[PDB]
Amino acid sequence: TRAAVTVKPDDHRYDLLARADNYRFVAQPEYFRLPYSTAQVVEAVSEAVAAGKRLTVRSGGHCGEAFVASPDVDVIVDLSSMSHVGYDEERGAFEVEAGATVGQIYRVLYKNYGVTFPGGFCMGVGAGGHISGGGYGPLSRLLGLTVDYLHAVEVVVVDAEGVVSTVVATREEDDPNRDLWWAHTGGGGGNFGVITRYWLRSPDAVGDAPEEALPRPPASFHVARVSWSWAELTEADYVRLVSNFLDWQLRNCTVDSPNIGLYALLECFHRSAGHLAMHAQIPVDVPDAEERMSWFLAELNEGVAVAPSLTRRRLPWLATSQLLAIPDVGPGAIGVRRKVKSADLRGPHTREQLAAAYRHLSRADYHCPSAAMEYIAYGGRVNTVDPAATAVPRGASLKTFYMVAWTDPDEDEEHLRWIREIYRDIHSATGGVPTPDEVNTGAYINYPDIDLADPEWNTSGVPWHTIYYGDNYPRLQEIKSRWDPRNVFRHAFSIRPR
Amino acid sequence: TRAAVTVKPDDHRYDLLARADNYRFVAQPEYFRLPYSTAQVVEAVSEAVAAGKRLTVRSGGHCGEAFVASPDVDVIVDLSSMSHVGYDEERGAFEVEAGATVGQIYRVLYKNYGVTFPGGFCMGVGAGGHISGGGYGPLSRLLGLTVDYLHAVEVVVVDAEGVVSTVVATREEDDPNRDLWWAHTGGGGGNFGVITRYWLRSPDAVGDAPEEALPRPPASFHVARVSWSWAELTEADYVRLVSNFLDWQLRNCTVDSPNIGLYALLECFHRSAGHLAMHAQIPVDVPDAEERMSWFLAELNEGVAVAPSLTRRRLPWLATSQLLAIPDVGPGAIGVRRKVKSADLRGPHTREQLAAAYRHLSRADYHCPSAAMEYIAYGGRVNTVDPAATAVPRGASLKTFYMVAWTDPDEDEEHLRWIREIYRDIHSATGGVPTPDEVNTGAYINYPDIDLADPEWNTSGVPWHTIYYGDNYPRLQEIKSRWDPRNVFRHAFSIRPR
Ligand SMILES: *Cc1cc2c(nc3c(=O)[nH]c(=O)nc-3n2C[C@H](O)[C@H](O)[C@H](O)COP(=O)(O)OP(=O)(O)OC[C@H]2O[C@@H](n3cnc4c(N)ncnc43)[C@H](O)[C@@H]2O)c(*)c1C
Ligand SMILES: *Cc1cc2c(nc3c(=O)[nH]c(=O)nc-3n2C[C@H](O)[C@H](O)[C@H](O)COP(=O)(O)OP(=O)(O)OC[C@H]2O[C@@H](n3cnc4c(N)ncnc43)[C@H](O)[C@@H]2O)c(*)c1C
Repeated sequence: TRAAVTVKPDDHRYDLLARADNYRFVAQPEYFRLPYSTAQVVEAVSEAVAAGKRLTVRSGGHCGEAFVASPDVDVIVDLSSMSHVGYDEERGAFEVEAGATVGQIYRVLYKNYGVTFPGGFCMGVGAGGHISGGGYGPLSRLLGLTVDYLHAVEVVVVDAEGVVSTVVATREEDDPNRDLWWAHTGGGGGNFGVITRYWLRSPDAVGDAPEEALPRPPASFHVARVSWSWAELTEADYVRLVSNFLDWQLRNCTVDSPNIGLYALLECFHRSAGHLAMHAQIPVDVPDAEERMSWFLAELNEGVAVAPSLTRRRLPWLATSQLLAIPDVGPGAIGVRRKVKSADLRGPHTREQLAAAYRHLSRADYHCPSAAMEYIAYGGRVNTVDPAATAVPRGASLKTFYMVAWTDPDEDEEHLRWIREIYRDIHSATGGVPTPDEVNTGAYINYPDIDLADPEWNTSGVPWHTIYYGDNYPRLQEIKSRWDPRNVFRHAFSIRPR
Repeated sequence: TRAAVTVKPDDHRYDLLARADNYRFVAQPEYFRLPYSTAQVVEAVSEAVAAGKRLTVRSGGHCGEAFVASPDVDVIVDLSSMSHVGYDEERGAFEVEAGATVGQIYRVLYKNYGVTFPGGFCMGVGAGGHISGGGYGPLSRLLGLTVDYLHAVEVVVVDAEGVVSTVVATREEDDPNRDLWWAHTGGGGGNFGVITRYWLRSPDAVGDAPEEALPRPPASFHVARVSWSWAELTEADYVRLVSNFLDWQLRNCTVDSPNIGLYALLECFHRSAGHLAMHAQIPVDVPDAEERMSWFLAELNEGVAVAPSLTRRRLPWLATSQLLAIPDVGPGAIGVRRKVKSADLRGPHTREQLAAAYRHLSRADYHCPSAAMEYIAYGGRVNTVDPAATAVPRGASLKTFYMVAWTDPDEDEEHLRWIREIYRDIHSATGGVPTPDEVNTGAYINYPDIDLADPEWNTSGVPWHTIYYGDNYPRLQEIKSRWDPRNVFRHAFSIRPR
């Protein structure tokens, strides 16, 4: 029963609320509204619609682009005081308010019930944007995607006459709003309405105890953390190491691999970081787990002159996950300007692509220790659901991620140049982007990159929405037109009505 | 309420619960109990008391010693599921459950009400251990200590016949249980009973809106982050630089100073880290704030050959707090073995003390980039209260902290040896410890060091409890004897009964 908070520019809170994970994008709304209940979210939306104010929602503030914080946004509804996480006995499902962050969700579900779901590895990421986009992370090979556990979603929606209401859309075959549910299984945030809460549960959960409503993770993991110095690293070294990584991953990316429990992430930093790094984990209860880690690490070095430094240890699951998570505070999180890009794979990068990568990663006229591209193990259980049943593209065996991070606004041009040119040269056979084909599956909507709609950087002729949604876009457009006929919810990459 | 959770070794959660911030201490109780309400805490305690079991409580798990996780502890009550933070209209105060962490508390208080209290800069620290010890942090010069806002505390206590009850003790002069309240304003955790929740408010708050019930921090700060290269450092530069810092701080540590708003921390890492580092901040609204920071930075450099690297920027308060905060995840936070020590000053270290420090900080036969001593600005508003009114020692102008962090158990001996020897040598004129005198004021109970009770390291004849509690120890023993007559709550540094 606390009234919703309104923060105008004369309130000291305004400048803080204007800043989220990417300091490139400082919001300047008329006001921020912090509601405490779904009813208050309806009130906020209804006010903005009545006066034609442009409204966007913020949950965790992790957007890679200015979708929330665009200068033309008049009202930001910030859901960070709606962060409740708990078992909803009536639905047999864990209720997660949109303002809950992934770090907090995991701690609560694990300690109280012993359960988890396969969401990302960054602590401050909001449920609101994360889940609707097709959340994944380190347990996805074993458990699938977050949306594989999406039982129901509560959404504040706006009809053609501007009347604002709340609907609960569920997974059930007879649900008349099942289309709205489907759109939230990969359609991405900022598109259909304000998500106020999600409900999560295994579709085949046994009984009705919470301890059975979501999967139990493996109890403990063998963890390896590895690094290769840049000092003596040569193009030959780099290209063989990455090719060995992709080789091994592509042989081991299905539920049939006895190595499917093994997850690894290869972080190819720019030379100025001093090392390439990898982390890997495998559950203790996999047949011959410790040796499987050894086999994998051996194959990696086979044909590589740089010997990696290597630390190996055993940890409980939640510690493993926290050890690898990205902090939401400290110099890596706060006051940081960023640019991210994304491209997903179902076959290897060629020798030529990797040498192109090398040129930019080894470039000595550039200095940015945070500049990197990453190769992220994927597949497994992600790829054995019926793909039609959710909106997220499936078929990638492996994900790639590029990022640069800096603090000085004066260096914007060089960091943006660096990342744009590396991504372009890697995809220079396919118009500078990962056009869905035999090798590329496209890109991930939770790492949006407006350069994909920029004819200077995308010369492929393939539109941004095909890269992010494949064949699912026309269905998303139909649902959008049904549920947001006035196009209240929009941004540079929002689903365009027909 | 959901029934309290019981976790025995057959549950996958047990190995996770056994580990907290310091991996040197792995607990092995009969069970962990995770209660959800005061009544469930009473029940947990009443069980343990009945059968004579040794019980300890964990909130955030940041204890620097094995007070919670001793091998002889039979039951650990983990309060991490009691983390509510909210305004309590009936008391006109903010209610904070013991298991709320400080990072969380700040975010809730600030975004919802625009207020804060001066607690520490580490994200995962639990209210439960933190407040009762006299928590401080970067705003303490301006706002005082956390315990300067302690309106009331709810504690589960055990009488002489072993009957368990709950009491609320308040700061009001006529409160029959004001002694219990006073004990929680510096007496420290694990002593008097199980703290279930705290209430916070300014003693002179206007009216009863929550926006007035705690102080508003400054809206924004100028921040300076400085580093000096170890490759360029000599002994004489080190001695002069630290001397410059101490002199400036000791001229500027009272509320009378026009620089009182400037807070700075100097981290003197071991050579293997590659640099000394300092962060400083001053509110933007202080008269001539930007210039005051320049004046300060110039004084540090006078007579010092090494030029430091420096970045300066302006940030909102919560952002500057988060920029400097220590993460609760990532490699620095998880799976780490640690040893900490503490020494507080009201006068400067001598030149010989500083060359003794240089000797251990440049020692090339040691390697640990996490090893450091720190000098932490303090005083101001902390020292303008009636000191009798709380249990915390007051009088320090400046705090110092020593830490070594590592991961391999094989290295324990050399890290423990390094921190013990540096601290002993720095304090060799006073038997290896900061005996309260004209320069030392003692040490902080929230960085406990069992070496102060070890006659091999403490040769001063001054007992651990004098060093941590000043002259307040016998009054605390009297309160202990009244409120925990059976000595149910104890650990190596617990208040001993009269
Ligand atoms: C910053 C960051 C992002 C990460 C990280 N690691 C990830 C991982 O391991 N797996 C992943 O699957 N994704 C990872 N990501 C990407 C994040 O998933 C995306 O950045 C999410 O979109 C972020 O969600 P959120 O934090 O809520 O970001 P916002 O900026 O608030 O909103 C994003 C987008 O979605 C809309 N939106 C937010 N909230 C709602 C609600 N309630 N209803 C409708 N729409 C909403 C916004 O308007 C905006 O358009 C690791 C790191 C460090
Ligand atoms: C790890 C860490 C500690 C820090 C950090 N920064 C601090 C700062 O900026 N200012 C400070 O003033 N203190 C800082 N500290 C030190 C912490 O204040 C102490 O380490 C606290 O004691 C931590 O409290 P908590 O996280 O709750 O630790 P526990 O290990 O659970 O318990 C400590 C101690 O207290 C007893 N206790 C806990 N909970 C209760 C309740 N509810 N009732 C009674 N007694 C309780 C325990 O049994 C144990 O004896 C920065 C960092 C990174």
